[PDB]
Amino acid sequence: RRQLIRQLLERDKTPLAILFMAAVVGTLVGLAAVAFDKGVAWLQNQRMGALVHTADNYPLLLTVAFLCSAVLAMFGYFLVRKYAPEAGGSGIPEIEGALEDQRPVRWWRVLPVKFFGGLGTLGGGMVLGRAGPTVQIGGNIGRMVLDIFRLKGDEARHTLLATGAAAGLAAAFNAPLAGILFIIEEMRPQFRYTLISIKAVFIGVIMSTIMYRIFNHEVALIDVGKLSDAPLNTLWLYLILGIIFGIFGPIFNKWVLGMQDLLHRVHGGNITKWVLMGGAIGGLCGLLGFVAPATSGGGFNLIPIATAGNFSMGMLVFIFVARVITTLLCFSSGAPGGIFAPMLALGTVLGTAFGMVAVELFPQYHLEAGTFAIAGMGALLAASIRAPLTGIILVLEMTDNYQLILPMIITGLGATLLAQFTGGKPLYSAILARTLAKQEA
Amino acid sequence: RRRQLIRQLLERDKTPLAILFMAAVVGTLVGLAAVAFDKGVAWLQNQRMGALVHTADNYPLLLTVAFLCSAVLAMFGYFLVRKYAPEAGGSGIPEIEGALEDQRPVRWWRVLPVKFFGGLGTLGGGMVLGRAGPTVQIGGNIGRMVLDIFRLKGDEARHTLLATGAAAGLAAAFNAPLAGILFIIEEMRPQFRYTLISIKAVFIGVIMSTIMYRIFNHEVALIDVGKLSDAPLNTLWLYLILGIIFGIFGPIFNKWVLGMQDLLHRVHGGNITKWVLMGGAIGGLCGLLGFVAPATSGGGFNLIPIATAGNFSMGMLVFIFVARVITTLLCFSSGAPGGIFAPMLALGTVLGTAFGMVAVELFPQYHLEAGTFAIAGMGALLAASIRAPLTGIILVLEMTDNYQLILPMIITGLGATLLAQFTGGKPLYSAILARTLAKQEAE
Repeated sequence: RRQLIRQLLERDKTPLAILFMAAVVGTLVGLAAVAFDKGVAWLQNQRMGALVHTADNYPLLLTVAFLCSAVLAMFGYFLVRKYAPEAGGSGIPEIEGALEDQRPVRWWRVLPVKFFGGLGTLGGGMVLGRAGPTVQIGGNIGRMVLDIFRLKGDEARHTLLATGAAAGLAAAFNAPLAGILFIIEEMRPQFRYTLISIKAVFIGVIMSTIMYRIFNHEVALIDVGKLSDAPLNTLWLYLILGIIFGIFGPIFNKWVLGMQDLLHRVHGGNITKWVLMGGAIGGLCGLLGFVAPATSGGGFNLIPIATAGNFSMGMLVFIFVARVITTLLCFSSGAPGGIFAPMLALGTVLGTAFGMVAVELFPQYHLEAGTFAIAGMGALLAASIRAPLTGIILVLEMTDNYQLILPMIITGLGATLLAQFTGGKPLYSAILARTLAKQEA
Repeated sequence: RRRQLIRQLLERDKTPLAILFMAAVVGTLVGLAAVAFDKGVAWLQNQRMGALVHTADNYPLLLTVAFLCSAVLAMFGYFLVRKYAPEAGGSGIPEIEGALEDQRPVRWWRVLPVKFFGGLGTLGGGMVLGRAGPTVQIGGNIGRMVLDIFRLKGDEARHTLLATGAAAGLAAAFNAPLAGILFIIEEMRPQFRYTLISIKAVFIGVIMSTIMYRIFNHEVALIDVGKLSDAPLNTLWLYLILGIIFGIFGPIFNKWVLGMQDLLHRVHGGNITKWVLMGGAIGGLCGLLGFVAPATSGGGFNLIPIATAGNFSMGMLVFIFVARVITTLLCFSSGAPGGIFAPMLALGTVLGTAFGMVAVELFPQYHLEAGTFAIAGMGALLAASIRAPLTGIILVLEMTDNYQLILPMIITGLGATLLAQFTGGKPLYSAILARTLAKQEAE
């Protein structure tokens, strides 16, 4: 107790040095994150202008689509396998690991690999997100300044690694809060005390978000408008939807885990069968990117279209299954780049579908499907990644429909609740586990 | 410890269904409780106005029943606290914070009636005090009481239902779900060691609470501020400045509240009757101020939209800030039942507004609205005096829906905590918990 009294009186006194260096990490991650994003766009762009150069010979343009992305794919699968293997998949598990002191931050290897590796997979139009990549990049960015400036101490190593990861999700979504909240909900050591200064992570998130804004202002990644409010007599439908995400989450989770296994057979561990296989996936993604663009790429493009109910019911069901397919294929392949963001599209689509049904079952509720799209947008995040506070807050920061907070929070819990009750797990904790298991075996 | 972690990682987020269900119960009661507390406080402030109209001609008589009404209810509240539950004086947040450290008892049989009826006295009197503390402590004990009744066992359950209590507690106070949840996991939970507090469960509690408040309070916001103008990048540096301003003020304010506790203690020395009398004097001053200068008394939620909208002269903004600082200290440092959290929103708004004023005239190249600076400054005393910036930013966001100001709100907030740290200041709740924990041994 007299310990506590002495501790209370000492609370929130983050070492100025830790604070100042947070500012620099955030800034470096911001620029980096910005740089990564523009990079991706540019290459998605060239692949479009090359389909223009050959826009008459249909079997040929199908080819240059495939190849342009297939090649770009390969450069990434290669860049990871050869120089930094810890930069396959998301990279959140990896940095999550790092915060436990159970995996290594080889920044001199991963910064170039993840950044350029990510440039190829994403820029090739593969179904993966910049989040994991930017969270990882940001962690290593923060690690690198720790090293360079030779900051000593557990607190400095934990905090600077943390602000980098928050700054990087911030910068990838224009979600300063979601960034901060991710580190406190999910990313930090879940099972024991740690000295991570919240105020220092904040300071990093700002500089990160600010960089993003210098280069990306007057446009937002998702615009959805202002949707209707949600009647209290309407809320129970949001508990049902959360239950549907809650049973699905774990199933989807298994599938990403198992497809990891099954795709690993195709190459056995071999860098050449891998990159070859990788390029076939990546070439299929640049192919899909032309014949049916909603089945491929990041998926952000169809969130707004879906929310405004501008899809038929079939089109929705198509998009949902077509994207369950190409999400597992892309992420369980090993390719650098996350599953977080492509879940946003997955959830939005599922929700909208559920919205469509409500609208005709209950004309008395004066429903808009787009409200269920918004409740569902971070619902997969809640059921599979099991960070619903960060999901909810992210979607909020991304869609500005704050009057939907009750529906979103209800579907949120409805997902985490039923995900737990059907014995699913935190996917990023299942993956870090899967990786510490092969490490001591 | 690699092997332990692989085990732990795979067992993560598996909250006992008992705790989950009980969180829902705690939620629901905390909600009804807070709704009641709010409807109660309103009804009294009201009859008190019905009183003044009953005598709207004889000004000296009207200035009198203004005083006595608030004086009587003040006393009744001070009295309930000294006599039956002394740990229901002040905010209630340091206490429930203490409870999470297992260093202060949750005497729910005593505090539930004392805080609820004593707060109803002081708030209903029109004293300058928050509902936040009160409903946070009320909710904590509601939490404890369902723990006792259902005889749940295990640390998880205790801390959890305690945490869920205070979180659903704050959420119902403000219609602010995210802000409640966040307050638990930023400021409320134990700061220097690990704990097992299901976030999932606090979430379930918070939902139920917020839903209950929505049953009885739909369609009318605590604060309507409408949509304001955006902030240009080249304007952000002006928020960092305002942050710094709060950051030096934060700790200064803190000292006054603590010192004023000491100064006010000498007026009674501990004596229940001197104390109660002093409360009735204070209370009456407030109910008088409520008639003659309403912006200097009461909770302040009213003058928030006005300030943001630019309808106050700088003269008024200065008058309000000084006089409200003054009566905020008088009321909270006196140890009546009731918080300092909510009236720190008003103090901030005004201060922010004031800065927006001077900002607007100094920089017409910016096309400023003084109201963006008010909204920046709302969560700012929360950041500089309480050092819970992430809660204040999110709280205000929930309360004002101006998301396009997230960057300046954040920036002003960090500014506040940074300068509050640097200028040698401490979190107000923690420094009150410690003051009380230290006095526990001193004698």
